Amino acid sequence: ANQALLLSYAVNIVAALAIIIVGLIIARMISNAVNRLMISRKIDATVADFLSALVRYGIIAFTLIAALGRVGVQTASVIAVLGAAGLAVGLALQGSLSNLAAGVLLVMFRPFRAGEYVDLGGVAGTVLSVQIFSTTMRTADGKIIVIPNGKIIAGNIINFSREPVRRNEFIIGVAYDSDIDQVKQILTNIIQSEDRILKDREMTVRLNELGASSINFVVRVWSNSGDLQNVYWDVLERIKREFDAAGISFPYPQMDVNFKRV
Amino acid sequence: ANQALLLSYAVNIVAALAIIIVGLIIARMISNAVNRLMISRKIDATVADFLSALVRYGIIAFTLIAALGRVGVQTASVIAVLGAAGLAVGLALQGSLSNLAAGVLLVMFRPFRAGEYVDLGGVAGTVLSVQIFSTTMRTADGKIIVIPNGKIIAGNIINFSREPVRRNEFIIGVAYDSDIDQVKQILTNIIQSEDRILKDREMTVRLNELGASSINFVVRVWSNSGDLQNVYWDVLERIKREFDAAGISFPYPQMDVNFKRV
Amino acid sequence: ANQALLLSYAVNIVAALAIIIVGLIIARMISNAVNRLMISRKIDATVADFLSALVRYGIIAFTLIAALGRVGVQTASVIAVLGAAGLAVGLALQGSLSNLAAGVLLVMFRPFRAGEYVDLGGVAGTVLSVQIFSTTMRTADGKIIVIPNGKIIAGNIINFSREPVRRNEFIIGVAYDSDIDQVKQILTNIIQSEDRILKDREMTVRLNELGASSINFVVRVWSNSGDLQNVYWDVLERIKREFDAAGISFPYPQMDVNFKRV
Amino acid sequence: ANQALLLSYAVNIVAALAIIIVGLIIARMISNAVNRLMISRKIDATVADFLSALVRYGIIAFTLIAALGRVGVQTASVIAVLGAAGLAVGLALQGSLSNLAAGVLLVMFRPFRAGEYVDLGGVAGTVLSVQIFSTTMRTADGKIIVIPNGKIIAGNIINFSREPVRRNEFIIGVAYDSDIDQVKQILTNIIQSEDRILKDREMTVRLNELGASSINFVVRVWSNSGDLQNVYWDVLERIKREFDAAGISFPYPQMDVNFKRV
Amino acid sequence: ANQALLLSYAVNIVAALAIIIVGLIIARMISNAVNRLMISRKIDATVADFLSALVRYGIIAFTLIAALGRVGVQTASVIAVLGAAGLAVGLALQGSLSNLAAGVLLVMFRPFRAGEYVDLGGVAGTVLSVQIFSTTMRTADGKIIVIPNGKIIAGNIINFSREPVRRNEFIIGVAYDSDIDQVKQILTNIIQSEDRILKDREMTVRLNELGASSINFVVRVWSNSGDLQNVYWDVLERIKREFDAAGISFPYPQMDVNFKRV
Amino acid sequence: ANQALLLSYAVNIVAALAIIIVGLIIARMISNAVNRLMISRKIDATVADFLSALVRYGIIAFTLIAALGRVGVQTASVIAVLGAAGLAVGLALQGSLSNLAAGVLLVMFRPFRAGEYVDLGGVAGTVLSVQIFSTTMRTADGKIIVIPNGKIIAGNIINFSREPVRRNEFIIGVAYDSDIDQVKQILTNIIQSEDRILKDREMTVRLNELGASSINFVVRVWSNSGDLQNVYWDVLERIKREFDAAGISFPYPQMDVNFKRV
Amino acid sequence: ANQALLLSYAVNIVAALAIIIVGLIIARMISNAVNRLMISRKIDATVADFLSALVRYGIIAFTLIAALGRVGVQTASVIAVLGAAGLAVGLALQGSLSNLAAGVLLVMFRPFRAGEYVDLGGVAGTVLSVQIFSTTMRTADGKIIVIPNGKIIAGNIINFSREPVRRNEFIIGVAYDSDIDQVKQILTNIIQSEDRILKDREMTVRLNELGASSINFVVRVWSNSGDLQNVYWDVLERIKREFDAAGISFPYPQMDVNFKRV
Repeated sequence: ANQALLLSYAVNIVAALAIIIVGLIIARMISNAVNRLMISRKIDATVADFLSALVRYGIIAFTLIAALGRVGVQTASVIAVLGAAGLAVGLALQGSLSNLAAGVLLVMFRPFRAGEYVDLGGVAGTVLSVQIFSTTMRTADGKIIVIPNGKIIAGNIINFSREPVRRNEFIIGVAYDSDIDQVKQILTNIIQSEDRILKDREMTVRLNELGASSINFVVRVWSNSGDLQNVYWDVLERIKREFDAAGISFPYPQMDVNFKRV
Repeated sequence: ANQALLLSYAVNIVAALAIIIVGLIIARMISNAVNRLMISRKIDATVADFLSALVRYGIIAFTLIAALGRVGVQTASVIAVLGAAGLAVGLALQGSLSNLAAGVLLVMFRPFRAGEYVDLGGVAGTVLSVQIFSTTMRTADGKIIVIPNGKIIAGNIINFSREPVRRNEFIIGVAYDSDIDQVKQILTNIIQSEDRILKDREMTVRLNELGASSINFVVRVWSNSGDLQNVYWDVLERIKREFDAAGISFPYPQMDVNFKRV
Repeated sequence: ANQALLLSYAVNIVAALAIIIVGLIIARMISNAVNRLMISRKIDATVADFLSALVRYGIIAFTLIAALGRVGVQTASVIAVLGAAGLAVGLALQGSLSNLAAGVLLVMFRPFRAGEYVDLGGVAGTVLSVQIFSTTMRTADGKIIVIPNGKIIAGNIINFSREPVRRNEFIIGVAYDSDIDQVKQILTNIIQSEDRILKDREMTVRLNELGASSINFVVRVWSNSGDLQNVYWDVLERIKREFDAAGISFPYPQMDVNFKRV
Repeated sequence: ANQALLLSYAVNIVAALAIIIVGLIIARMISNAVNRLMISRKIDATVADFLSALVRYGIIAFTLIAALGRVGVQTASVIAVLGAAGLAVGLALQGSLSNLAAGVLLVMFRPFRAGEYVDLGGVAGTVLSVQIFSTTMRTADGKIIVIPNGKIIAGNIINFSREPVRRNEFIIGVAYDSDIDQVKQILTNIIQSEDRILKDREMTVRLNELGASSINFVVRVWSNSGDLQNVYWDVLERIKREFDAAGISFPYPQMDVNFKRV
Repeated sequence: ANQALLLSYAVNIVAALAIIIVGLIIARMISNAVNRLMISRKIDATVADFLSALVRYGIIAFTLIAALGRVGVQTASVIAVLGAAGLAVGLALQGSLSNLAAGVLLVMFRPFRAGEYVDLGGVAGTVLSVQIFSTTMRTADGKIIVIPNGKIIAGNIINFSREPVRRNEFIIGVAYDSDIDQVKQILTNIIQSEDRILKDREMTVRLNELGASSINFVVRVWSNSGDLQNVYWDVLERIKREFDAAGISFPYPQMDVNFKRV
Repeated sequence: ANQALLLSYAVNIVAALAIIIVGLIIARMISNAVNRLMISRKIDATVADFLSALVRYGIIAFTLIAALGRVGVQTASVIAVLGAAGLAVGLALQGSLSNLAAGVLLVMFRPFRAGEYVDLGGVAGTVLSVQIFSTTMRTADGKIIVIPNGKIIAGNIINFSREPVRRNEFIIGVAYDSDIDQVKQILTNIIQSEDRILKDREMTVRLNELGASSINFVVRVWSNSGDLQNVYWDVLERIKREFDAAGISFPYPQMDVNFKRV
Repeated sequence: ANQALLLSYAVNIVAALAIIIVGLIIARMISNAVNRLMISRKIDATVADFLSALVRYGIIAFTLIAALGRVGVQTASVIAVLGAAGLAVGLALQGSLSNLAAGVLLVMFRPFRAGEYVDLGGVAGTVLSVQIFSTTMRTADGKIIVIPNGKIIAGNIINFSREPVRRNEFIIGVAYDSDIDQVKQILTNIIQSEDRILKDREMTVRLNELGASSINFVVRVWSNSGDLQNVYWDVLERIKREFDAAGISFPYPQMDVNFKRV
């Protein structure tokens, strides 16, 4: 009998569907325009994508509110349900968002770059790449370590490769009866005859400690980062050979034994 | 007397029940359509299920609000009660949601896969499977370790099997009076005569440390991941045999005893 | 004089009491129906009880709002007071809810079951039962340890009994002058003559380490979980007896003493 | 002149005071009735008191809202001020509420009871009582330790007294030249001649470890909880006496000294 | 021209000032009355002060809302601004509130009192006083330690002075060739001849451990708390003197040296 | 044509600017008056500044709401935007606010003062000043340590300088064959002949431990805080000299060597 | 037919676009004016930028609300969507905001400055610069460490370079038979003959400890920060030379061996 009400309900459903379609199209267009505008301003691609996604989902939320109000759902109900859904999605994506922001910061400020040897909170290796959510490094023995970006930015970043010049330290323990001046001059000759040691830097050769069984000399010399390990090995071998040749003894653990027979 | 009011109450209850039924049916249909649409777009099954569940429960919330408003419950009351119930359910399911998102991320980005040996925050073993809420690994001695996914993604992932080539390290301590060149050449011959050691990689044989009782040589060689342990064992046995044959002594702990009798 | 107002107040109080009674009855009936429906769908009893309790308390909240509005208390006041009470109850029951959800997950996914020996975050023992809020285990020496379920699911679960086959490891230190081939062949004969050692598994007998006073051999063999400890004991005793018979010496801590008398 | 307004203000103040008095009386009566109802249902006294306090304070909040609305204070203002006050009180009482819930759980599920020796997160002692907010234990040396209930339920509970039977473990180190069979048979005779050792339980006597200076035998026997320490002491003394009588030597730390005079 | 509007604005300002004054006076009076009522009910002074401060500030908030509404500021604006200010003050005072509640609990339940020696989470000393926010203790060497109350109640409280009787433990290591019965009887005579040792308590004198160089005897005796240290010192001195007199040797670290000359 | 609307818009903008100016002036005046009132009540300057800033910013918020409502911005929009801005500022200033409150508490209660030597959570030094956000101390070797105030109040405060009298402890290890009475009397004479040791305090000289190589005596004496280190040094030197004079031997690490030649 | 409605919709869209443009322009102008005003008041540039960004985004939010209300979107919907977007952005930028505030505090209060050697929570090095989100330091061996500002301000800051004068400490262990007065006078002569040691500061030379094998003397002297290490090295070398010349012996680890042959 009352055919007007059924027609009104049908036209309301059709209007809601039309609103949904038009709103989705408008959201896509506006989000794409905003993304292109942000990219043209040299803003980072990840940040632009995040902001454009926010814009698109906001416009879609407006469209959903309008359509559901058309089919009789109140604005407060739609807002509450969308808020609950967004809270659930945000709880699911909180860690991913933290890692995403951290990766953006890592790429932007470059505390380390690919190819550099770093120590990221107890693990050390050569950086391979900083991905969207985590950074991959390869250790000296060939292991692959994947570290989330947020964990990296939250802690200390120790970069071994950033400075072109680094320092070697030698701790040489010789017998107490060794001549101090002879040890000093032999070590000084060894480090002066080495061309890869920078002569304009610190060249410390000092007696450092009176140990339990030996007197320890400290040698601190600087070299280019690509020569540090080779310099250490060569200087150590030369120290061994020249101390053996000069009679300077590397002492075994000492022990004064007071003999008492009962 | 006033039979109109009772009939109105009955028809309101019937209308509420009809709204509940129709809303449940519509929620099921729309959730299934959205799930099929997301699956057809190659979106992950778990993500599609989560989003479809959100859509279905949102439509059910709309239906409940409508029906309870029909039976006289105000919209604000329904929103508050549904919010309290959803907050309780979310508190119950927070950890499960975190593990679910972490497992989705693990499957999507594949920091490790089944069959690879990994170290996940202090526990090492072969990955068996990444399940919905946790990952199962079997240790080298046969234990089964179950680790929640969120704990895995929150920490470092060390992958032992990702790189096809890995490095062995040998620390050999010989007596101080040993000839350095003889030790170097014997170790070099041992590592050159081994076919499983990659000759195009690093083949370091250097004197590394002047220890308390011995001078330590470091040997670093690379091999395919499937040959690393066998290479280590064979090279160690050959080092022992050839050092015994050549007279190079592995020294016991040394002690210089200064004898004093009172 | 104005007897109408007092009668109106009395009838409002009576209406509020009737609303309270009817709402309690309806809440009980609907909660029971929902619980039976969820149980008939093979849903877990604990989850069904939790959801039915939520439904019942929501209906009771609706009834309280209606009755208090009848006696003149505003809807916002009732919502705020019920929210404060629910927040207090939720603060009291947060840990219990976490443990309840964790126990449901433990029973559903079964990382361990009753009778299995597990290590749950530093404590090891045989699982007795997973209760509603905590899991009880008995240690090897007879202690009873009660661990909350949330603590269990939040950490690593190491299961000793899940795999039917497990591995034994032997570290045997022999004197440096021992013949490597003789040690290898004696250990190989010992592990081949043992029937409980699985011959289709790994049977590693290798020289593993050049220690301070001894050379260490590693023996890794597999056995059924019920034979692991007995195999370890029998193999160790046989190793001792056969090394004593063959003259292979287990060395005491060594010390090279360089005697110097002043 | 306008005496009507002053009379209206006075009557509003009087009405507010009457509302306050009546609401306090009604809150007390309803809270007491609810408390008696919950007690008659065998519900725990602490839970009943907590819920009755919530009911009473909710009714008092309703009364305050009504009275302050009578004297012209808006409902939103009263709700906001009461919410701020309740938030402050809840911040003050959060830890006490956590301890109260934990104590209720401890009394309800009884992981330990008064008189039992337990280890509660690193501290061990005999439980004296579980109070409303904390549990008191007395250590073996007479100290009194007070532990909050929430800390107890949040961690592992190790109960030493729950099982009627517990296990002793003996690690006996004998000289390498000792006869294995003689040691095994002497230990077996010692543990068989002890009546307090349960013969239907495990009676392990095995060689367990090849130590640096001794070979270690493990003896594991079970006894009633009240006899464990006495059994340990008696068995240890018998082991000492019988090993001395049989010539089995408990070895001092060994040292192979290779004498070299320069 | 329009002098009515200016007069209305002036009278609104005057009305707001009058409301402010009257509300402050009423808040003071009601807060004082509530404080006196709570004190007369034997409620703790600190709790009464806290609750009275809450009441006074709530009444002041009502007065501010009324006055600012008089001068045209909307109720929602006043509520939001007061909420922001209260949130800032609460953030500033959160730790102080926690310490205040903890101090109230400490005074109420008295886990320790002034003059008792306690160990509060790793620091031990004699309690001087429990103040409003922290507790002061003096260590054995005279240091003053101030510990916040919340930190105290959140952790274990070890009370050394609560029990009137405490236990001493002696670990005496004697040579392996010592007669067990003679050692036991000498220690038993020493502890029986001491009057300050409670003879109705445990008087354990047992062989406890077969150490590396000595056999260890455990002596556990009880005494009044004021005699524990003196008993320990006297018993130790008597043990030394009587073991010296009886020939029982306290052994130096032992070493079996196997002499080998190459 | 319609010049009335443009004039209305201009007059609304002018009214908004006038409201902004008048509100800023009123906020400044009222904040200054409140600050002077709080200062005149001897309230701490920092607390008065904080509260006056809150008052001023609240009045400015009221003014902004009024002006933006004048130019057509709704009250809810202004409240939401100001809330977002305040939340951002509060997130930025949370740690600073915590440190500010902690510094106020430190100055008010004075657990330490400038010039006193304290240990603040593992770092020890002389307090220089308590600033607004952090406290500066100078260590014994001249380092400057800056510690945030919140970290200081959250942890234990150990004050070395608060008590005028402190205790020294001496642990003297003598040979086992030393006469106990002679050692006791020599130490007693040393501590009695020292005038800076308080004779009305504890003067403990007891045998404390039977060590591995020596018997340890404990000496505990009290002195004024300014004499503690000098007393320790003088007493130690006197102990050395008098033990050397009396023949009491400070023993070297002992070792019983059981010689066995194979 | 109804061309009025379409024209109205078009004019509403045009009005919304005009509102957007005008609001963006006004936001830029007002934000720039506020930024210039804050800069002219000597306020920090970073704080001014943060506050100006807040002002600009608030005005943009007002403009968006107005325009979307023009095109029919309700104010509550716009507020909710903008709140969700702002919450997401704040979650992304929380750590960056914390680091920004911490860097502002570091620059403002200057606990350390560029060129000073500091220890920031376990890592020590020379400060290079305090950037917007992190601080860069170079270690003594040339490594580069990047530390987030929030981590720096949350922990202790140890400044090695702030004080112009610092203290050296020498622990010299000599043989027990050494003359105490001779050692004291030799050390005193060494430290008096050193010109870089401040004679107006502490010059402690005392016997500090009776060690296991030696008696330890403590020497504490002060010097300018630029001379500390050189003074330490020179004084140590002089101590060695003069003790060798005077016959004072640096003792090897001592051992009293009680010889027993069985």
